[PDB]
Amino acid sequence: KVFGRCELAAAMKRHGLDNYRGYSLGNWVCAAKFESNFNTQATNRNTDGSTDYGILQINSRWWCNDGRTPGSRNLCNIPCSALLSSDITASVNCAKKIVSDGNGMNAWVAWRNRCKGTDVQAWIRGCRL
Ligand SMILES: [Cl-]
Ligand SMILES: [Cl-]
Ligand SMILES: [Cl-]
Ligand SMILES: [Cl-]
Ligand code: NA
Ligand code: NA
Repeated sequence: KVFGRCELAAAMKRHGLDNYRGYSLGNWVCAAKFESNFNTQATNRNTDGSTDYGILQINSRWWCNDGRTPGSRNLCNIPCSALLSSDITASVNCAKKIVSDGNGMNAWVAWRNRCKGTDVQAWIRGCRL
């Protein structure tokens, strides 16, 4: 599914991401835009052989099992394919574990390079939430 901007913000809000660990909703919308262009079916291979899945590009090196990332972990305890669903629950619940792992949203390179230090509230401007 390709979400609209405000549609995704509302879904993320209902799943408890607004100010989760102190990250306002616009941070999560901005990260999703630059990680996946709001497309739940986004996949992207990494140089080390791991793959990133779904709207928040969660990587199989640590967080999910795809059966083809040798020597990896599965700390969200889910198949990576679950992260491609039009239902974002699994992506959001796994993201809550990632953002709590000590580095906050710096775990998402695109967030650090494209969202951090910008006016992220613009990403939710106009939305009925
Ligand atoms: Cl947009
Ligand atoms: Cl914030
Ligand atoms: Cl959903
Ligand atoms: Cl933090
Ligand atoms: Na915001
Ligand atoms: Na894995």
